[PDB]
This record gives sequence, structure tokens and C-alpha cells, in this order.
Amino acid sequence: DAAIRGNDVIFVLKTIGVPSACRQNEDPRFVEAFKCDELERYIDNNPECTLFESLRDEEAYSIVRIFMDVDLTAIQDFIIEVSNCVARFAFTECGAIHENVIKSMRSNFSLTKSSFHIIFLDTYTTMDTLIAMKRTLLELSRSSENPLTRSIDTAVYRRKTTLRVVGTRKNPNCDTIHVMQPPHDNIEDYLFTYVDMNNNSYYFSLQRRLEDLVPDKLWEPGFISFEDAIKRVSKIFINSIINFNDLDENNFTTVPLVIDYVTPCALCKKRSHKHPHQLSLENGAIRIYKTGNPHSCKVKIVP
Amino acid sequence: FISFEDAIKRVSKIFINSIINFNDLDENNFTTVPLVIDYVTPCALCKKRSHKHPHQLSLENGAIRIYKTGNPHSCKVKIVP
Amino acid sequence: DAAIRGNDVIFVLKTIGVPSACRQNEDPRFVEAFKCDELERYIDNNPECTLFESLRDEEAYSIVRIFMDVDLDACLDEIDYLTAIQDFIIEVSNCVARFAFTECGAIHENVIKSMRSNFSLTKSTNRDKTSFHIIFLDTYTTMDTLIAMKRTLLELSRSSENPLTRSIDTAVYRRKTTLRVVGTRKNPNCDTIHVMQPPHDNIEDYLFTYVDMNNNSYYFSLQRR
Ligand SMILES: Nc1ncnc2c1ncn2[C@@H]1O[C@H](COP(=O)(O)OP(=O)(O)OP(=O)(O)O)[C@@H](O)[C@H]1O
Ligand SMILES: [Zn+2]
Repeated sequence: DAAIRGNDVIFVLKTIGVPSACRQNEDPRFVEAFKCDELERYIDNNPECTLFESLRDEEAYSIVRIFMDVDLTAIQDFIIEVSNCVARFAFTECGAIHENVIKSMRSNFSLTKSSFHIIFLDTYTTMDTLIAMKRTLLELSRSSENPLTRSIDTAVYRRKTTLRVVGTRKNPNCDTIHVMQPPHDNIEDYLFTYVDMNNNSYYFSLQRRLEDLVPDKLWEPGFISFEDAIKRVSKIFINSIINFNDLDENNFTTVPLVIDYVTPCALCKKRSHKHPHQLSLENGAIRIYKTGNPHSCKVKIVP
Repeated sequence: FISFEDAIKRVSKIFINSIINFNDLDENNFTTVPLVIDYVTPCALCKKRSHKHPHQLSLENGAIRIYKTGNPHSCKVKIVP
Repeated sequence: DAAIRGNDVIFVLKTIGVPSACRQNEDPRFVEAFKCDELERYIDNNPECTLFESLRDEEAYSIVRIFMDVDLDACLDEIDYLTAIQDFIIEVSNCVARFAFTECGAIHENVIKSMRSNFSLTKSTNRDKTSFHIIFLDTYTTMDTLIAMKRTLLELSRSSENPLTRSIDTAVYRRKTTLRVVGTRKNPNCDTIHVMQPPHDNIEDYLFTYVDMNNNSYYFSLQRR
């Protein structure tokens, strides 16, 4: 909870792929620190420019706003879905309040037409939260088939990030600019390094003092296996299985299952398959194959 | 073929983690410079944890093949069409 | 038709880039013709030889088996290799049967059953590459049919995504084509050779110019011409 110290200075880079030599040395041709009033004057002075946004020092200050880049009812449902998805994490471990999050994210946003950028005015968090759930956003985009969710880019969440300033072209050769969308007019409504406190917003982070050590163990979360998938595995084998009595996701792969044969084999046409069978998981796909000589049987995949 | 930006976007989508050498990639030397992945999370190809070697890309039959320098059995081969 | 005509003589070139003039006169030091046992013995006495398999006269007898070559510069594990080979077999059979039903006038089920019935595979001694020649034993067609099928095979290789399917070389379907005999050196000073597989132990099953039609084989050819 920094609270007291307010971030109004904007850190701008003037070259994509800037050499690392004259970047931390405060080169006037690559790095500048401007404010609200000077930015439009600089834009007026230089008709052609390429300006990207960044942070002063990620180690010291890493407080940003939640933003998305996509490349009326559709966006109306998209905003609600995104708010619910992030509120799930906010209530998961953040120690925050879901009601505060949904109140903060409600009807307070901006739009930009070039592929559009969304920044939430009254939502402040720390960049490690953004780096934590790029995978969650990707999973949400993949699982759902919503119009605007299908093209969400999670590659923008990284360290030393860059966000193109509205009205600044990628290159002088290109003729594509960001057209500002009403009712927002001032540049301060499109600055993801801008921080304020208006006795209505909310701040959330991991809040349990982790140094990006959240992943403790990802035990292949296909533990719906209670009777859905494991019964499918027992369905492909017509003959009875004896080790089926007690199974768990912990011993899901390590145990060599031994079955009994009274009718000829299911996967192939052989006799009793003396070497025990075995199971593996890859890319969320269940794989079944025979130990010893795998060429004496057939590998079967179950989604 | 497709634009180089689209292919790079697909490659960066395949790799969940970020690339710290993204700016060095170009349309003429995208098969020689090794790629280093910031290993905060396991790579999507093979889980393991925090590989200690860079990756590389090859162009064949209109597809991009991702292969890891060193022992080939460590990381699974991936093809982007 | 062919009826009695069943090829059993193996025509072989002993040197890549054979002179054109020498071939027309059957030069002994570049051109030979054996049987199966004669070829096996000739390879046995001389393990340093370099032999290629090709036809002699394409205007009189042009009946060959279906053959494919796969070469990928990436090692694979056992289970992934097995899954890839199964998918490759299924997709190749589907594509070939579709072409046979569309442009040749054959029957889809017979072609696909004949192709999945018997097939032979090889392997390379290289520890970093996956290369193999696959020959379908019970399917027969003319060379021009394969030349026509080249476009469909190229389209299938471009469209697919399996590591083995993307490595199909369609350049082998050319006039006056040659194929390397298994167990025989490619370069005079290279130790990389091909090896057989446990299901098949005879060389007769590894040559695409050997024709012997039993009751389980299928034959088809182009009908538009
Ligand atoms: N480390 C990285 N830094 C920046 N972009 C990266 C990185 N890794 C992968 N990428 C991808 O490369 C793409 C190239 O960025 P670029 O600025 O050209 O995109 P754009 O579609 O024009 O975006 P915008 O809508 O923000 O103007 C990014 O959109 C992103 O998907
Ligand atoms: Zn890996």
C-alpha cells in the first residue's frame, strides 16, 4: 500500500529494439520522462514520432493498471466475463473483496480504434499479478468461443513492457494511428503507469508475500477421474481389472496396472499380454501402452 | 506464405513464457540466433523445470520446427504450420 | 492382361550418376541383373558395395509397388514414434484410397484393406535422424499413376501436421527413378546404412520392382488416358 507517493511522471522510449547500451544511461534520443502538459506539446512539435510507455524501475515501483489488447453488446458481455474471471482470482487468494472488484471494474473503461486497447481507470495492482495469470487468461480464451475473447494476446504481459501511446505511429512509414474513442479526451485516461486514489477504487495483489513463488505443485489437474475418465480407461478393456479397487491422482501414473484375461485382448488380438500395461499423461491426453516391448501391443489415446 | 509478424506471434503463443531476445529477431536471421526463455513456469512442450539450454527454430516444408540444443530427448519437438 | 507376366529379375545400378551411353549397352561395371538369392549372396560377399534399384524399360513393363521415403532431422522416443507411424499409415491409406476411387476407378475398401494388410519398414543407424522407406506389399499400380499422385501427396504433406507426414519426399516419383537397397552403403566412405525390421526377414519384401500377385493383392491404374 504505497498510497502516499503518486505516479504522474510518464516514462517513454523512442525506439523499438533500443540497444541495451544507451538505455539505462538516460540517452535523450531513446529515454524521456514527461508529464501531462508536456506530452501534447511534444506531439505538436514533432509531427512524426514513435513513443512507447514503460516503468522507471520495476524493482522499486511496479504498480500499474489492468489492461488488455484485442487483435456494443459483444464488448458489454466481454467486460462482464473478464471482470468475473479476474474476480475469481481476487477472491481465490488475494485477500480482496469480490464486490469491491466488480464495483471498481464496472462502467469505468476506455476504448481505442486503430485491435483495440482497454484500460480500466480505477483498478490498480502490481505487475506480478499480471505475470501470474497470463495462462489463466489464455485458458479462458481457449475454452470459450466468445467473439472478442478469441483474440486476446497474453504476450503483452512481461517485464520491461511497452504500450504504444495513442497518436504515436509504430513507424513513420506506416500510416496507422490509434483514434481516440469518446467520452475520454485527456491523455491521462490512457496511461497504464498513472496511479491515483479517489476513495472509490480498489487495490489488490498476492498480499501473502511471495516472490513469484506461487507455483508449488501442478499435479496434472485431470482429477475429474473419479468415475469419468478412469471408467473410460476400464471401458476400452472389456476384461476385468483387479487393481481398480483404489486409485488416486497421486499414484495415477506410477502404479503398473495388472489386469486379468478371460477373453482375448481388446486393443490387439493376443493372449494375456504377460507384461503389465501402463498409463501416461501428455498435453492433457491420456495415453495407454504396454511395458517391456511396446511393439507387441498398440498405444491408445483417450482425450 | 504468411507475414513474419504472424509467425512470430504463433511461436510466442506456443511458448507460454516470454522471450528475452524478442527484439533481436528479424526476417533474415531468425534461424541462427538462439532463443532464451525466462523460465518462471515450466515450458509447455515438456514440463520438467527451467531448462538450462536455449532453443532454436528451423524452416522446412513451409513449417517452423522448434528444437532444443543439447540432448534431443529432453524437450518434445513442436511444429508450427 | 499381364496374367503370367510376373517380374522376379532385379535390375541394379552399381554407381550413382551412371553414364547414359553405358546404360544403353548394358555396361557390366555399372549395370547388373540378379535374382533374390543372387543379390543376397552378392551383398553378403561384398559388404562395401553401393547398389541402387531401378527399372530398365518403362515402355513395356511398368508395374511397381507403392513406396515412400521419410526423412526427418529429429530423434523421437518410442511411444511418440509409434503414434506417429500409426497416424501416418492411416492418413496415407485414406489419401491413396480416395485418389484410387476418384481418378482410377477402383474400390475404396479393397485398396485400404490391401494397404493396411502388409507393409515393410526400415531404420537408419544414425542416432539423430528418423529415416525410413515404406513399401506396400499387396498394392500394385503403374509408375504414371504415382507421377499423377505426386500432386495429391504434396498437398497432403503440406496440409498435415504430424512430424512424419511433413517429411514425405515427392521427388522420388520421377521418370527413371532409383532407390537404395537396404543394408547397402550410400557413399563409398559413409557407414550409415539401412536395416530391416523383425516382422520381415527376406530381401524380397524390400524391393519395389518385385511383383507377385497372390489372392490378397489389389491392382489399379489410371483410366482417363
Ligand atoms: N517480448 C515481447 N515483446 C513484445 N512483443 C512480443 C514479445 N514476445 C512476443 N511478442 C509478440 O510480438 C507482437 C509484436 O508486437 P507489435 O507491437 O508489432 O504488435 P501490434 O499487433 O501492432 O500491437 P498494438 O495493437 O499494441 O499496436 C506482440 O503483439 C506480441 O504478441
Ligand atoms: Zn521443454
